[PDB]
Amino acid sequence: VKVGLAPMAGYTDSAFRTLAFEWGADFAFSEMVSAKGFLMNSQKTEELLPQPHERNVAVQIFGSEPNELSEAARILSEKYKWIDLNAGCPVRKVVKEGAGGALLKDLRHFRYIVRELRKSVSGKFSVKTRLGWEKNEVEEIYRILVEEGVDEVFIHTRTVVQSFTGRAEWKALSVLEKRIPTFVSGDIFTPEDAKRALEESGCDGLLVARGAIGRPWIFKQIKDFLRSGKYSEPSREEILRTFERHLELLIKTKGERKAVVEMRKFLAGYTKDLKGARRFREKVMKIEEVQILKEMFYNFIKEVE
Ligand SMILES: Cc1cc2nc3c(=O)[nH]c(=O)nc-3n(C[C@H](O)[C@H](O)[C@H](O)COP(=O)(O)O)c2cc1C
Repeated sequence: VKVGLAPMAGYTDSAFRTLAFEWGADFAFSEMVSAKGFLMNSQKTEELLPQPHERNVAVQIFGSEPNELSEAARILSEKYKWIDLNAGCPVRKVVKEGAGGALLKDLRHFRYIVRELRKSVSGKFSVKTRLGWEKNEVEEIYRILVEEGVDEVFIHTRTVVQSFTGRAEWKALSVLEKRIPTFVSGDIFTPEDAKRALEESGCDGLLVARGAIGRPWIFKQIKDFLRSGKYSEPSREEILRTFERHLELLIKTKGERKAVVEMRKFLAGYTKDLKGARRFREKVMKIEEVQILKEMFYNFIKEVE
C-alpha cells in the first residue's frame, strides 16, 4: 500500500512536501501549475515547480486546451519524469476557464486531451480526477484513462458539482478492475479512514490532503495502523520540533517574510486540541517577524507542557 501527499494549492510547496517525506509519505505533487502560465514564463508558475532533483514528486498541470497542456507537458518532460493532469478541481475560477473538473463535462473532449497529453509526456503520466462532472461516470472515465495509456490514476471520490459537500464515496471505485495503479482520495483524516477507504475502494494506495495540514505524522500513523492495528499521537515536544523544522524549511525556500505568511495556514492543525490554542492563534496571526513567531510557538508548547 502506498500513501502520498495530495497536491494542495497554497499548502503543498517544497517545504511541506519535504516535511511529509520526513514522516513517511511515499510521494507528493506540486501545487497545480497553469499550463498557459508556464508557457508564458510567469513568475508565479516558475515558483511552483519542484526542483528536478526532488524525487517522487509529480508536476501537476492544469488547463482547458489540449495544445497548451501538450506543449507544457513536452517542455516539462525535458526535466521532469512524472507529469500529472488535474481533471478534478471544482474551484470556480478553474472550472469557469474549462479546466480542472470541467474537463469531465465532455468525455469525448476529455479523451482527446488525454490522448494528446499521452503523446507529450515522455515519462510517467498520471491523472487526478473525480467520479464525474455531475453524476458518477467513473467507469467511463477510468476506461478512457486505461485505454489512452495513462500510467496511474488518483480519484477523489466525489463528483465535481459536489465540491466538498456530501461524502467521499469510497465504494464507488470497487467496481473498477484496477488495471493500472489506482489511488483513492477524499475525507481521509485518520488512519481508520485510510483503512476503510482502501477496503471499500479496493485501491492500491491513497492520498492524504486536508488530514495532513499541520499533521505530517499522519503518514507514519497510517502505515503503523495498516501494519499493526495501532498508532500513537505525537508528544507535545514532537509537535514543537515538527513546527520548527517546517518553519526552517519555509525560511530556506521562501525567505523570512513569506515563511511567516505561509505558516499561518498550518497553525490550526499543529495546535489542534491543545489547551488554549484558539487564544494563541488569535495572538500570533498578525505577527510578522519569523523570530517572534518561533518564540511564541515555543512558549505556547512548553507551557502546555
Ligand atoms: C486547499 C486545497 C487545495 C487543493 N488544490 C489542489 C490541487 O492543486 N490539485 C489537485 O489535484 N487537488 C487539489 N486539492 C484536492 C486535494 O488534493 C484532495 O483530493 C481533496 O482535498 C480531497 O481529499 P480530502 O477530503 O482527504 O481532503 C485541494 C484541496 C485543498 C483543501
